[PDB]
Amino acid sequence: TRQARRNRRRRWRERQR
RNA sequence: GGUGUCUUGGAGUGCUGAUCGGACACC
Repeated sequence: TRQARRNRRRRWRERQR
């Protein structure tokens, strides 16, 4: 069902928190 | 809030995108 909602493309977390 | 789609530097330890949350059209 929730396929595109959960699965994400490319985005790096530059150690935010 | 749900369904389809996309989100960002929206969150998020994933060895960096799974899971979650909103918007948009429809309900």
